[PDB]
Amino acid sequence: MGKRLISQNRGRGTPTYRAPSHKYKADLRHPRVDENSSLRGEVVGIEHDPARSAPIAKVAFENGEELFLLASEGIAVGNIIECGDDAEVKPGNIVPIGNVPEGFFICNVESKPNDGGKFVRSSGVYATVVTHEATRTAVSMPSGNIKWLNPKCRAVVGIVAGSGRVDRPWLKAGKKYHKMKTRAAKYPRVSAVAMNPRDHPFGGGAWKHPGKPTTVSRNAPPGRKVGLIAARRTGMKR
RNA sequence: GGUGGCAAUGGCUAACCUUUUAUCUGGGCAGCCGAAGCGAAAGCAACAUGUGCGCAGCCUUUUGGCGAGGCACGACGUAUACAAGUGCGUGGAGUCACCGGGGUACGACCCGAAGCCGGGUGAUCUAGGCGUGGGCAGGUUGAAGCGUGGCGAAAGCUACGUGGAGGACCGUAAACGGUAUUGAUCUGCAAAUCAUUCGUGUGACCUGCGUCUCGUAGUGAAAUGCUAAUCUAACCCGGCAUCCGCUGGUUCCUUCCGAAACAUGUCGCAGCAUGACCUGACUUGAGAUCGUCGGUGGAGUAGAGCACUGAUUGGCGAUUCCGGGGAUCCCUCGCUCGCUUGUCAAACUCCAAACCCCCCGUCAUCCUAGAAAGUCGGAGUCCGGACUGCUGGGGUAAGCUUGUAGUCCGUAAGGGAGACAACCCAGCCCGUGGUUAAGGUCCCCAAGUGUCGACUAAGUGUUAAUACUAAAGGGCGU
RNA sequence: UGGGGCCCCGAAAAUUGACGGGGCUCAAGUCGACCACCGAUACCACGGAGUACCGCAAGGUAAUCUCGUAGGAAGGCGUUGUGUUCGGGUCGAAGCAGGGCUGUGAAGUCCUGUGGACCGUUCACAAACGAAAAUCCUGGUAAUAGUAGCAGCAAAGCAGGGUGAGACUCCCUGCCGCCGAAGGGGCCAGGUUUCCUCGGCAAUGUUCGUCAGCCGAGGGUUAGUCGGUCCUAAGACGUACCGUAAUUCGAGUACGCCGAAAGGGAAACAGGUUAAUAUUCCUGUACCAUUUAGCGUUUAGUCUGACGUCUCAGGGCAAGCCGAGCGGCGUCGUCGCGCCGUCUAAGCAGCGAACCCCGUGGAGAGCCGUAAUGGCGAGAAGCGGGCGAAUCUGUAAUGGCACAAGUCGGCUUCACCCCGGGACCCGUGAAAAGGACAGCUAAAUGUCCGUACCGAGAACUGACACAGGUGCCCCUAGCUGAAAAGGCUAAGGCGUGUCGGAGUAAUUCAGUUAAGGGAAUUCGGCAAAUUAGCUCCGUAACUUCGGGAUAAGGAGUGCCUGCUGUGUAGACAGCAGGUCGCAGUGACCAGGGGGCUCUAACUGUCUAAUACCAACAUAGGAGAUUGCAAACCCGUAAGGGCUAGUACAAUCUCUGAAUCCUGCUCAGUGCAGGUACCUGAAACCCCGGUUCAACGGGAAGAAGGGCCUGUAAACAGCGGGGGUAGACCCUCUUAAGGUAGCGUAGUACCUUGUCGCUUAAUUGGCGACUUGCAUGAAUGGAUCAAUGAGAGCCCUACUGUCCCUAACUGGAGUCCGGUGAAGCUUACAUUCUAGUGCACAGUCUAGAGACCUCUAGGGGGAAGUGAAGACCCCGUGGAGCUUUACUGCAGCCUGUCGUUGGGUUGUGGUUCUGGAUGUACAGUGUAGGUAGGAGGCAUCGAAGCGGGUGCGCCAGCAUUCG
RNA sequence: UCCUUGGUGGGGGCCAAAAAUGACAGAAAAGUUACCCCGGGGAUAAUUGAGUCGUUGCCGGCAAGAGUACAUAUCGACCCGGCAGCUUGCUACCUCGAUGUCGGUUCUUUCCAUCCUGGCCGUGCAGCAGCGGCCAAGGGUGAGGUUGUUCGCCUAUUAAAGGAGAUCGUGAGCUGGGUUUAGACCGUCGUGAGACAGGUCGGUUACUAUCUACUAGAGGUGCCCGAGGUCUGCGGGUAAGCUGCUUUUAGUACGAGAGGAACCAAGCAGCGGCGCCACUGGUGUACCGGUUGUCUGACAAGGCAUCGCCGGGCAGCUACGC
Ligand SMILES: [K+]
Ligand SMILES: [K+]
Ligand SMILES: [K+]
Ligand SMILES: [K+]
Ligand SMILES: [K+]
Ligand SMILES: [Mg+2]
Ligand SMILES: [Mg+2]
Ligand SMILES: [Mg+2]
Ligand SMILES: [Mg+2]
Ligand SMILES: [Mg+2]
Ligand SMILES: [Mg+2]
Ligand SMILES: [Mg+2]
Ligand SMILES: [Mg+2]
Ligand SMILES: [Mg+2]
Ligand SMILES: [Mg+2]
Ligand SMILES: [Mg+2]
Ligand SMILES: [Mg+2]
Ligand SMILES: [Mg+2]
Ligand SMILES: [Mg+2]
Ligand SMILES: [Mg+2]
Ligand SMILES: [Mg+2]
Ligand SMILES: [Mg+2]
Ligand SMILES: [Mg+2]
Ligand SMILES: [Mg+2]
Ligand SMILES: [Mg+2]
Ligand SMILES: [Mg+2]
Ligand SMILES: [Mg+2]
Ligand SMILES: [Mg+2]
Ligand SMILES: [Mg+2]
Ligand SMILES: [Mg+2]
Repeated sequence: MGKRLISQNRGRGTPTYRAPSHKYKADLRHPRVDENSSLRGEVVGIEHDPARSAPIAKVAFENGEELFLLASEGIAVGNIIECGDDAEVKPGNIVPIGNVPEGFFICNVESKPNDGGKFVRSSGVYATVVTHEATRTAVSMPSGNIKWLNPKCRAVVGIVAGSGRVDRPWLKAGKKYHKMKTRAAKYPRVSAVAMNPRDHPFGGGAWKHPGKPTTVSRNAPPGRKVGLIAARRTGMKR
């Protein structure tokens, strides 16, 4: 058994690959709202989220529950966040995407209604509402894909705060090191061609090279799915 | 195999019972082997002796007779199914022991690895992740920002001060690291230390304690590094007395005999099997051939020769033929074929030995105190080496390599060569006396300063074989 | 002239050597012959042993018997026990040491001594039955050897006096030393009695020892306040649930519970006391918590606990320093200096800086602030108030002090306390207990565990009284000085980094110095030397504009006298004059510098114990997958990692900063998509077979494959020969044929390629050329400032690297006292030469030498010692790793069955009503299925007709609306 | 023939024929290891040693001829015969329970096939100087640049700057540049792991001497009236010297000139050897002085910092001196 790969080590769940969950502020999700209900809350603070490197808003709701929300750009302390099917479609409000006009920017979008918000959550990203239909509503993802969602899926109106985070180059291994201390990701990473053959499919050889094509089949088993996985194509576009 | 019991109307019992404490006595016929074979099977199913030779033994007129066992036939059962031949079997000897040998399987004469696998142990070291603490002498540089001021029509450009940034600089024997001396040390202070010299020293920093991640797993800024002095799969115990054709060892005496280092097959080439060769026993019963001489046969090697096959040298004579040289092919001529000359042959032969081989006779030797033959028990051995020949083959040669005959060493003393595995005498029980062998006789050193006839002037030489000994060539040296 | 013998020339090798040596000349050589002798275990003779065969035995025969490895065969000896026979022994068994005799021998027996209770023997039978060997095992014990070590990193002792049997070594005094930002002080983990006292010295202590962490005996640890205990952290554990064949196994969830002697945290101090404990005992003066009783009660949910890195202001203060008084000690050749002390806890009470807040105020052709950033009509300055620190003041003030003084001032202040500001983050820097906000008075209670001592050059760990590590973890006085560097000194700890003496060789470890030369040394400037602090002047190529940079290169520097400036001060900066030395950063400390290349951008990481590199990483660049019930990955499952995450995200790869760029090739392999057609298993279905099945075919046809398309920042590739001043048409092209660049390279075989600079001379370096054996673009190309314990070359400086060594210093060595190992070893051994021999001999052969013992010395030889060669081969020995090797197994893709139901239609017959609808030729009539080969109905029904209801040749059977 | 019996379908068997194992007396079968491990082997290679000598180095015989003529002053074809073992091969006898690699360095020694120095002979030798050969191994044979080199090239001296053997002498002497481990890069090869007889950067050199040998120093015993002194010399050893330059002979002999010697004589030098310390230089931790920092209160006198550092230096030792 030429040793297991880094991906298999991470799947094992060892401490080297686990997130420092105790360092994080909140499991960001929409407040739980019953069918045909609404809740209002006011923003009391804007805090740094170590798990995302983007601000989060602390919201005190009418029901006596205090919750951390994924902050949209422009959300300010003292703002009244409304969440409901009848809520005004305004930045920071959590409304169903069936009530959002075409061309509006949404974020923290539920995969299914009441899911808590799955898509469009990183700093600066946003989704655009494209079409409305009777049972489906379509949005353009930050990836460019068109996603057909239930119109009852809730989303906060606006874009995610923290835009331009990666415009500043790391410039230095130490800065990225400090970012990686709060993440599960292993830093730094050794290239596979630099490893021995017992440690990677690409390892070994008198000189550094994979020895086999780096595009691997989608059928390849664990310990073998390395390099370009099921690549449609390779190279820079001609 | 040796020794016994019983014996075709066979032998022996197993478990078990009888124990009155393992014995023992008496039972115990289940079963096994023998008693019928042949055939895949269905199936079918044989001599209580028909003949001959003949050992022992007995008889005998000493040459014969009878002749168990033995040998050779004949006959029969069955398969080959058609036949014909043949195979196997058939005229009652087995069975159970004791004491041995040997094969096979088991740890299998004893010890000797790396490994493979199971279940467990380990992160007091080290690597990485996390929690919570601690630390970084003293200096240097002087980013943005800010203040005031200069040069400008503006655009803008610019000085100083302030400021205190940076995986910034120097630097500590703080801490961490570990360059070079290839210094000390190298049975050390030390199973990695010491001195000097070095790198980092506000950061991807160093570090305490806590905590987590581990064996086909972990950890790794990746060297197969690290995971408790252990890492290209840790450690403990277990599988395990693993296995090996490979290495080492294997313990008292005498006596008798005494090899093979070879062939064929083998994933065979450091092994094994079968055979040759050694050893033991038995059966059988009259010849055998290591040697000679003569004869009947085989020769195709040596040598020789050119008659075949091919090579090979000139001279001489012809092919009015096939062809090289500058229109009557106007005339010049190489091969080709013969008669003489000169040479050859592993794979040429008109010839043709000496050795040798088969057979017959002969002498010789061995043999009833057991020829030849047969059956069975136990092996070792299949790394060889040498000398003398074979101009052995190959090779420039080789103390090379690979054959062959004889003989040796191996496994061979003693005597002699200076010593000498295998060269000479000699194969050797113990003791004594004698005479020789090889070799030697000036001394070392037993026996010749021996004899005759010559040679050598070079200390040549004083060297059987010899892996241990110099040639071609020359000399009015003698 | 030819043929012969012997000799000569031809004829050169390595330690001194070989006719065996001496030597030998009408021979002691050679040749031809001869004579006598010596000389084996051979041969002969005698005697003896065994063997083979024969013989009833007695014995007979052997010229034709007597070597022997592997090996076969026969007979014996011995050990221990059993059955059995017969014995011996305290008048002395076994065993042991030595000896006599017998036997070929294995062995047996006897004698002497020693020993003190058991031992044999016949015939048989057994076995844990015989040792010289296994780098055999266990024990014991040599040589080495009175040898190495008791030196190197901290060179430490001497005098006098004691104690004692004994004194370098134990005690005291003095002198001389060591550490003095650690070798002192405090304490964690760890140790576990080592602590203290007395008594000892066999061992331990690297010597001694009267000493001791050693030995023996006794003693020693006192808590409401110090810790643990309490809280929670990362993270464990338990129960339950669920999984698992099962569990002591497994993730998650729920509930609990643990997890910090360096995080959070209720509260105590000073002095004294012991031999050893002391915030613990005692004195004095305090404080906290709970329970109870009385006196009163919510403000309730907030705050606190509660937080990063860097930087800075203000205030305080332990330590430190200065002047005066007082009290001691030292010095006293002269002087009047130097040192020590001049004290004082918690608690209690009082004041309160900054920040913040409140009330006034009204500030701009601008004012107010700060070290700095700043602030302001959204209300500055100014003026009042509130809240609120460290610390300070008093009290505790009588305790300790030589009941000696004990009284004052000033300066500074880290490395500690308080307080406030600023900057940075793609990094955001814990939680919970507890506490505060309403408590006051009294009484009672405060259990449990630890507590000695070391905390390391002797108390831990590394086998050690170990130069390592743990821990330099946290602390540290004066001068110099930037300083916690280094040096010299306190306090404190030591002379135990536990052998001494002696002073005399070589050699050696580590240092000092060195004429003249100056890298000639060497692979190479390795090593050493040079420089060195601070101030000022001055500083190049190149550059990413940041730097290079301390570039380079120059000048100054001490002491004394008198001053100037800045500043609140501490101090800092500067000037003038005088002056000494070889030298003023005088010691200590403390860069040598420069030029041209290769390479990697850089800081960083690494082979713990031979590789600190150009390797790894890195930021940057690019590609790939995935919309989250995702991609990727772990698990047998239950369930998980990534993930408290969500495309400017995670994961998977490649390349490796910047700068200029990154060309052509999709034939092969890979990947992706498409699947027209081909291939493609099982099940279902159909056919045949089978009284049933097995079975043989057919149809249908998933994934996969063929096949087509895309894709190179996927793996990869980018070629041969000849006509033309070696370009250009063709080729060979079985995808294409090297673009930009670079080029003899870290790649270039030829090769020390050619030329130029560098040198006297350069297989060198650099530059150019380049026919590139075999360069080339993210298998990244070229290039590059800065950086580098990286690799080469050159210049300068420097030098013992060298010419060529010398002297000197300390430690070893040498010699003496004490202590005291280990490693090689079959034996013998004073060798040397040659030969021989398994061809590399101290031992063999022939010579030559050699009297023995001891000491010192460097290492010629002992093919010296260490290690069953790691190179090579062999083994039907392994291991890891690779793959289009063989064979499998996971994972994954897909068909079928089960889970698995209900409706709607579209596809096959399942099952059958109204008609028997059936008809070459002509029909009166439709075969009314083959037919009793002929024989029934009918006005109570049989037709020629409408689109002709079944149908059909607008005919005619069926009585039908007529 | 198929398990109680009969039958059917389907099986099993007997004899023969076909289908293949070519590694052909028959496994269904790819690599890699320098990260390697274990068992062995001198049964078998790298290295030293032995043998051999094709090859290598050095010669010889006959002399074909060339040499204005003339084989033999000089050169020496064809063929033929050798020596050495210093090149490379061949071989597998020794060694795999290890005989430590290359090159250099240091020190000692040997060979002669002689580079110089000494003596000779020939010449196509006037002299100078050559060319060829003979004897001769006493002495000498050096310094540098490149390269790890050996080898070779080059430089300037030099009388000349010979070659080879000693386990390719010499790692219990040194060094570690090269090769010959583990890391990494480039090129090439391979699908790959990995490889290369390319290149490149980096990469641990163990031991207390038992015996023997040698270098020196002692104690004995032998010899011997007892002792002492002075000698002798069997023997051992030596390189105790070797070699240049200049002057002179002499601008002479010789030679047409140009050029240009030799015997004898002198001095100096290089290297070597032995000794010495008046001189000179070094050292000189005796000693004297100056001075920095600090401590002992100051002065004075002292301690410490490498002898603190700096300057000077007698004796002694020493060479760079004699
Ligand atoms: K890994
Ligand atoms: K990487
Ligand atoms: K013929
Ligand atoms: K204590
Ligand atoms: K780049
Ligand atoms: Mg793999
Ligand atoms: Mg038939
Ligand atoms: Mg400034
Ligand atoms: Mg530094
Ligand atoms: Mg086991
Ligand atoms: Mg055998
Ligand atoms: Mg012949
Ligand atoms: Mg013979
Ligand atoms: Mg043998
Ligand atoms: Mg023999
Ligand atoms: Mg003999
Ligand atoms: Mg034998
Ligand atoms: Mg023994
Ligand atoms: Mg000190
Ligand atoms: Mg002692
Ligand atoms: Mg707890
Ligand atoms: Mg001493
Ligand atoms: Mg680097
Ligand atoms: Mg790299
Ligand atoms: Mg050089
Ligand atoms: Mg490209
Ligand atoms: Mg084999
Ligand atoms: Mg590797
Ligand atoms: Mg091995
Ligand atoms: Mg040596």
